[PDB]
Order: sequence, then C-alpha cells, then structure tokens
Amino acid sequence: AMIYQKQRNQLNISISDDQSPSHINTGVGFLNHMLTLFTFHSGLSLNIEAQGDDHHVTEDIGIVIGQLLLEMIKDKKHFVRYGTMYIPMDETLARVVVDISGRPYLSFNASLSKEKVGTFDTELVEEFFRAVVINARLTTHIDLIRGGNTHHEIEAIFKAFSRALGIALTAT
Amino acid sequence: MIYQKQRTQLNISISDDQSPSHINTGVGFLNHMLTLFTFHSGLSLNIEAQGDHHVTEDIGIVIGQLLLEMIKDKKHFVRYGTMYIPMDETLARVVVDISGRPYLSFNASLSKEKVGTFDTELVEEFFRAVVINARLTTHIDLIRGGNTHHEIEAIFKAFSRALGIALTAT
Amino acid sequence: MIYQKQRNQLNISISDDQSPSHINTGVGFLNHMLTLFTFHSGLSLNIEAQGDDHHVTEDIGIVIGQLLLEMIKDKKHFVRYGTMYIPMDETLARVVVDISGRPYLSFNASLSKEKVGTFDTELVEEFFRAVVINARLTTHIDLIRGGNTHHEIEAIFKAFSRALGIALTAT
Amino acid sequence: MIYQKQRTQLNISISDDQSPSHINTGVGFLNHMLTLFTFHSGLSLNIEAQGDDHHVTEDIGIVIGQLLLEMIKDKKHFVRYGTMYIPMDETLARVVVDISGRPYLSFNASLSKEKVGTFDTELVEEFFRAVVINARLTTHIDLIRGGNTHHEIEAIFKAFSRALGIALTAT
Amino acid sequence: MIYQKQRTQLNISISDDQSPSHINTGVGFLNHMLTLFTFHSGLSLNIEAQGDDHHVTEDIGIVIGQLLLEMIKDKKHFVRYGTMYIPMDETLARVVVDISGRPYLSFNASLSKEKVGTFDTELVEEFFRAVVINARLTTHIDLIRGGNTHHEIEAIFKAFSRALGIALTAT
Amino acid sequence: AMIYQKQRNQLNISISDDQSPSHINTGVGFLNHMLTLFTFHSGLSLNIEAQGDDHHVTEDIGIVIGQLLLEMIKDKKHFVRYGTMYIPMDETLARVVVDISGRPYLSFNASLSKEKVGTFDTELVEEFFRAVVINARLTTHIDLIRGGNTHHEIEAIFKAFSRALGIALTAT
Ligand SMILES: [Mg+2]
Ligand SMILES: [Mg+2]
Ligand SMILES: [Mg+2]
Ligand SMILES: [Mg+2]
Ligand SMILES: [Mg+2]
Ligand SMILES: [Mg+2]
Ligand SMILES: [Mg+2]
Ligand SMILES: [Mg+2]
Ligand SMILES: [Mg+2]
Ligand SMILES: [Mg+2]
Ligand SMILES: [Mg+2]
Ligand SMILES: [Mg+2]
Ligand SMILES: [Mg+2]
Ligand SMILES: [Mg+2]
Ligand SMILES: [Mg+2]
Repeated sequence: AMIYQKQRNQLNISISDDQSPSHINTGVGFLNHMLTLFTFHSGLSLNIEAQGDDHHVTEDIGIVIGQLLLEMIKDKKHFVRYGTMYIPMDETLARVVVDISGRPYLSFNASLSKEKVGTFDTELVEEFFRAVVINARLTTHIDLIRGGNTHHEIEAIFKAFSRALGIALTAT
Repeated sequence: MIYQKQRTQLNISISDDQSPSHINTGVGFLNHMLTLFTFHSGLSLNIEAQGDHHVTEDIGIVIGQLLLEMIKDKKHFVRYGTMYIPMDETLARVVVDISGRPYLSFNASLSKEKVGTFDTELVEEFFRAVVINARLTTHIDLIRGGNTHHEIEAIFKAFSRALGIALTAT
Repeated sequence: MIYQKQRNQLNISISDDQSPSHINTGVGFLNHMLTLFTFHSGLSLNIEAQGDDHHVTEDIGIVIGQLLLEMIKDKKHFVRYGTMYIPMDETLARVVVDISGRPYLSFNASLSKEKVGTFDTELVEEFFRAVVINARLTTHIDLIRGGNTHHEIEAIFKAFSRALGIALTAT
Repeated sequence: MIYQKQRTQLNISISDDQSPSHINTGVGFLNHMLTLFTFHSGLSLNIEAQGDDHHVTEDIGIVIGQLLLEMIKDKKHFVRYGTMYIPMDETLARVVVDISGRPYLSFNASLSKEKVGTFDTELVEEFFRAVVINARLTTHIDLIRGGNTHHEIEAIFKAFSRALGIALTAT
Repeated sequence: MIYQKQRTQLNISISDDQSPSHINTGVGFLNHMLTLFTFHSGLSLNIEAQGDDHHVTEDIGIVIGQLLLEMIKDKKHFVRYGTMYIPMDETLARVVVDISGRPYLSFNASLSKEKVGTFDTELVEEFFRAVVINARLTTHIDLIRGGNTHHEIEAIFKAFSRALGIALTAT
Repeated sequence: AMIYQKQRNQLNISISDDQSPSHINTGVGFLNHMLTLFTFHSGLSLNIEAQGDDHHVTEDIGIVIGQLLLEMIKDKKHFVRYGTMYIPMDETLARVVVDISGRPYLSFNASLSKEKVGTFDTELVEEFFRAVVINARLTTHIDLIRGGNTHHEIEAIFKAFSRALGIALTAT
C-alpha cells in the first residue's frame, strides 16, 4: 500500500488506498460523520488530526485531501477514470459524476433545505467539495435530483461522491 | 404486557399500563415531546440513550417496532382514530388507521428551522420512522400554524391521542 | 327489524342485526363496495338483482335510501350526527352525515380515473345521491386528498358507512 | 434457496437461481410484466392465483416484497445499490434501488393513458409500493420521458428488475 | 472479425480488436470525433474518403451503422444495455444505448454555437441519426448541461462510444 | 406478380402488388378493418394469419409489413417515389406524405381525440406506423390537419398513408 501524508499549519492528515482503520478527529462533529462515510464508500483510509472556525477547518481539510488525492492519482497510471453514482436517502436522490481528468472543475447543483444541520453551517458542504475537487484536479458534477431533509441531502451527496470516486480510482 | 428491545446504546420499553415513564433520549426537546406522547396515548415509555438525527430516527424506529409487537398481540381494537388539537394559533389534525399498510402523508410546513437547538426537519423523520415501522397509515395535517413550538406540540398531541383511540380494545 | 321491498327484478332487505349479507347486484365493483357498507355500517344487506350499470346502481341506491328511511322512522332516540375520516394510502376522505329529514348531498370529490375495471366512476356520485336523498339525510362527502381511484372510492364508502352507523346508534 | 408462501387463493415462490418461471396471476398484462421481472432480475418466480385487478395486483406485490425480504435477510454481503436506465423507443426510465432496510418509494411517472388494454394503469404505482415497502427497499422510479403507455410501464419494470438484480449480487 | 465496405469514394472497416485506426474523412473535426469513438468504444475504425461536409458525415454514419449491424448479428450473447455520463468542464452528457433491433434515436441537445471551426454543428445529430438507425439501436442522447460547443459534442461522442462499447461486451 | 412472405414466431404474412383477395386475421377487430382499408387504398394484397397484447400484435404486424415492403421496394427499380394524399372524413382532414427514400424516418403529428376506439388503444396507431415506416425505410410525414371523431381520425390517416404509398410505388 501507498500512504500519502501531509501536515499543514494545525492539521495532520494521511490517506491510503488500503483497508486500515480510519481515525477522524476534525473537531467538527458533523464533518467527522461525513468523512467516516467517505472512507467507507471510497475504500480509502483517512487519518485526520486537527488542532485549533468550522469554515477554515472544513476548507483546510478539503484542500489537503484534494492535494493528497492528486499525489495518489499521479502514482497510479491505469485506472477506470470515470465514475457515476446515484444514491437515494429516503426522499432525497443525488447523482455524482467524477472524471479523474486533470482538469480541475466542479459543477455543484444542490439547494440544501436548511441553513444548519445541528450546529454545522450547511454552506460548508459546497466549500468542502470545491476544495477537494479542485486540488485533486477532478472534473466533478454534483446534482441533487430531489431533496427534502438536509441531513439526507448532504449524506446522499457524500455517499455518491465517495462511491463515484472509488469507482474512478479502480485500477485497470 | 411490556414490549422492549435494545438498538451508542438505546434501551426502550413500551406498555399499555399506567406505570411511570422515564424518558432520557439525550435530546431535550425530544424528551418533552415523548413525555406528551406518553400522556396522550396512555402508553408508558421508558427510554435510555447513551452515546440529533440518528438518535431521533433510532428512537422512532424502535418505538414503531415495539408498537407493532403490541398491535400483533391485540385481537379486537377500534383501529381508526382522528384527533384535532388547537394550540393557540395552530390547529392540527392527525388521522391514524392501524391497517398494516405502512404509509405516512405528512403535510405540515413548520414555521422555523429550529426550536431551541432542535432541527424541526427531525419531526417528519421521527413520524415516518414510527408510522412505517408500526405499519400504520397516518395523515398528519397542519391546518394552520404560526408558532413552531405550537405546531410541533399540536402534531404530537394529535398523533398520540389518535393512536390511543385506535388502540382501544373492543 | 327487517325492512324490505322490490323494485321491478330487484329485491332488497336491510336490518340492524348481525345477520349475514348476500349481495348480488350483477355489478362486481358495486358488490365489493356494498360489502364494505354492510361491514362498516353494522347493517346487514341482502340484494337480488335479475335481468345499464347506471340504472342498476341508481335503483339499488334509491331502494336502500327508502329502506333506511323506514328504519329511521321506527327509531326514537339516535345519535343523529356522524363524522368519519378514512385514510386509504395516499387518499383521505371525510364524510359527515346528519339524519336531519332534510334531503341534501354535497359531493366534493374529483375521482382520478373514468373507470375502475369496467365500472364507470361517475356512478359513485349517482349512488350516493340516490341513497342520501331518498333516506332524507344531509351528507357532505369530501375527498381531502386522492391519487388512486379505487382508494378514493373505498375511502368514501367506508367513511360514509361508518358515519351513518354512528348516526344511527340508539340513544 | 427457495422462498415461498400462500394467502382468494394466492401461491407464490421466488428463487435466485435459473429454475423456470410459471406466472398465472389472472391478469394478462401483469403476467407479461412479471415475466419481464423474472428475466431482468434473474429471480425465478412462480405464481398461481385462483378466485379486483387492484386486489390481485397489490396482494402479489405484498407477497413478492415479503419474500424478497426473506431472501435479503439470508444474504450476507451484497452490492446493495443498483441503478438502471432503460429506453423503450420514445420512453426513457431510470430506477434507483437501495437495499437499505428503510422502506421508501418515490414514484415519479405520469403515465400517458388510463388503460393498457383492460389493465388500469394506476395499478403500476400500487404494485411498486407493495413490493418496495414490504421488501424494505428505498427506491426512486423516474420516467425521464414517455409517450406510449405500454412502453412507459415496460421500461419501468425492466429498470426496476435490473436495478434490483444488480443490488442483490453477492459480494 | 473485420467488417468492411465501400460506398467520391468511401472505404470503411471496423473491428473489435486492438488494431490501430486510420481515419481520413476529409473533415478535420470529424477525424477528431471518430478517433475518440475508436478509443472509447474499443472498436478499430479505418476510413478512406476521397473526392458537402453534410454528405460525407451522413455517408460515414450510415456505413458505420450498417457495419455495426453486421458485427451485432455475429455476436450471440452481449450486455445489450449501456449508459454513460461524461463531464467536460461545464458540460455533462448522458447517453443510453440499447442494442434492441428497434431503430430509434432520441436526440436532446441544444448545442451552443452554429459552428465549431468550419464544422456545422447541426451535423452532429445527422451523424448519430445515421449510425443509430442503421445499426438498429435505440439510443437517447441528453445534454444535461452545456456551455462550450466543443465540450458539448466531445462529451456526447465520448458517452455514446462508451455506452456502445459496454453494450457490445460479450457475456 | 411478386409475392413476399414472412413467418415470424405467431404471424404468417404475405403481401403482393397484384389484385388478389386479401384475408386479414390479426385477432384485433379494429386492426382488421384498418388493414382492409390499407389493402384497398394501396392496391396491395395482404394475407395475415396471427395466432396467440394488442400492442405486441399490432407492432409485430407493422414490423413484418415494413420488412416485406422493403423487399418489394428493393425489387422495383423505377417508381414514382413521392406520394402525397389528403383525405377528409367528415370533420377530420389528414395529410400523409411518403418518400420511398431509403432513409427510415417518421414524423407523426396527430393528437387523437379519445384513448380508445371500442376496445382498441388509440396509442397503437403511432406504434403501427412507426413499425411500418422504419422497417420499410420510408420517410413519412403524417399530419392531422383537423379532427374531432377518433374513428374518423385514424381512418383518414390509414386511407391517406395507403394512397400516398400506392402513388409512390407506381412503376415508372
Ligand atoms: Mg475550475
Ligand atoms: Mg434519516
Ligand atoms: Mg447520517
Ligand atoms: Mg410545549
Ligand atoms: Mg340517473
Ligand atoms: Mg390498495
Ligand atoms: Mg377495495
Ligand atoms: Mg400500447
Ligand atoms: Mg412497442
Ligand atoms: Mg411489452
Ligand atoms: Mg441528411
Ligand atoms: Mg477537450
Ligand atoms: Mg477536444
Ligand atoms: Mg428514424
Ligand atoms: Mg371505418
């Protein structure tokens, strides 16, 4: 296995395409749950240690994950490249399309139903995906086909992106 | 008869006696609402959670499953219940049919995104979890609203009373 | 007490006991709806028709209406007012009946399809007017929400049947 | 492994193997759609009904759903998620299936005609809710474009069946 | 197997192996698009055109279609259904193909500009119509979002090619 | 005379450009009447024996007729090629334009007034014409200029198509 690792200053993050346990400590509860979902659905192991508001943390974590993904992508030579996933979450349906293209581009098309989920600013979801996709040099389209519950909306998007990414990273 | 199960840690029992209810979900607003449910349904609830959306949904799923155990044991019951509840400006109607056809029609646009720290979008999630897992057909209608706490309380009181009516032995 | 008559071939009896019902209208869908009526109203119905769906549905409703009226006239103290809401998956119906002696139907239900099987759905309002007017009831039928026509009609039959049985209850 | 039950008289079995399918629902159109289901899901279905279309259609859906749940409960690792697009000339349908344990159907398809032959087109949604809710699946059915009602329903049945088949694939 | 024919002079062959492709249509933009087709479908194309863009584009599409039909007729068991989403910066396209034997194209893409370079953009639909009808496929082409015309028609070519390659996969 | 014949399995169909009696047994009453009209107005003799819902039957009959027409067209070398017919049916007026072009294409522009005529699903009319036109490799435009009665609408369309086809098949 390859492990890609980065310290940015206060974050310490590693990612790996093996099946080791993930340890996610962002200091943001909702972000913890979402990145735990990312690890399971992408097949990638994340270890995050953050020290220190939610905006800087979420964005800086997204930037580092994107940068480490690019390192991972650079070292792979032959992969599926294209991944599409539909995920339903009760009333919600999301579609995410990723192309490991080297052309950094995000089309984010999801009007989330509430301004917060618990204490988490829902506007941070697009900021996270922008940071990851652009720094990983992916072309990604995120579409909320229908929604209703904001937790479901965000979760479907995280599940679909992770799975689509996983599919695209599959060795050829 | 006591129906119970476990499902973080969640321990819940429900019973149609008048034993005291102990409700500790870890969510203040949900405690108050489920306290209302016990009173208006006549069902005793005991809930122990140690560990908001996952908690709320988990509790609703377990309540619904336990309700189905209870219903399966009952032979002869009223089956149909309707209740209107006013809360100042608010008026809600809930209609329940213990039909064995799991179906929720939830028609209530709540006035605010939160009450205290509680996400109001959780109300629909709780009711869907209960109704579907209890195999009820339930229509919840907010005829008029205004104050979000009143809207939610009216819906809880109406559902609970309508359920209590439908569960009544014949 | 049994109330009965013929309308000529049509022969129908109604009773407020728990005796069995035999319903042979020659219209399958109507058979199923009248079976719902007997169960939810608490009344026993026996119908023998012999010998188009319009005439048969309407004739049955008129005779049922007239027989209900006989039964009402014999009763002294009854509840008089009945309301029932019935949900049927997507559908919610409300029916309000008043045994007032003032024959009046307010029928507010746009049914989703022109037929269920071979049965013309326009016959549902025709059945209810025949019953309500001839029994001298005041009734309001409201489809609060709908979607499936079989569900819409069944909800209405159930709600009306139960609201009538409530209203007919001895006092 | 074979999954089996009876409920009118209804007798149904399902199996994730290649045994032959005998489908006799009493409803010609539903016979055809269930034949598509077997071929496209890879699940063998045997159905014998003896004993309106509404009750038959819904009762079959409920049992198929209950038997799918038996099958799912035995399976350990499976793909879980399935999506299928099926074109039928002018029609395009998409069906997304999640074997989630959370019973939920989003049915988004405005069918072009009230009937295909003698079959009430509103029965299609009733069938899918019966299966999906009782199998504890989350499914979204979407008619992306349509035109001809037989094509619309056929595309939906093919897409759902294929998506279920994908989701059930052992890991 | 190599499928070839000639139809100004046009000579084309197509093969389901990894032989290099030589594409000389006399239309620069079409050369690039067909090179994308070769790579994404896995099919080797060889084209010699000797001798307006309309006639060449349409004739090439017809011959490719007819040769694909020859290939399909030779194959026994194949996947049959393929769907591909392809993003191209701002653009997202979806193509659904079904090797059905029912020739049908649903082309749903309003392209942003009348020309890319000297190439008439209205020729893209004409190309796909020629291919899809003559290969006897049912395909739906959908531009979900666009912006840049080069990106729009590259996304469409990529998605069709992949969807076809998937559908052509032996089972 | 040439006779073109096909068995597809349960249909047995022959078509001929002579003037022999037609025997049409599709198992669909309304389709029987329409194909009887086709035979008279096109000048082509049809013999159909079908064994066995209406959708599959109508479509399969349309497909075979289209395929046999193509065989017939292939063997003719010199014909008028272009045919246009207007047919009035009381309130209804239809126009059908056919080009024996070899480019399979149907433009069907007729909103029929009712969902059924007797027991026949009126949506089958377009399915029939699509099957015939595409498999015969005709370019055909069908236009209901005005309508009112669905039986008249379908009949005018069948009459006009048959006549236009007949005209186009005329030897040159
Ligand atoms: Mg960019
Ligand atoms: Mg949830
Ligand atoms: Mg979650
Ligand atoms: Mg309160
Ligand atoms: Mg009348
Ligand atoms: Mg039903
Ligand atoms: Mg019924
Ligand atoms: Mg049809
Ligand atoms: Mg067809
Ligand atoms: Mg079919
Ligand atoms: Mg052209
Ligand atoms: Mg480019
Ligand atoms: Mg390019
Ligand atoms: Mg065409
Ligand atoms: Mg005529």
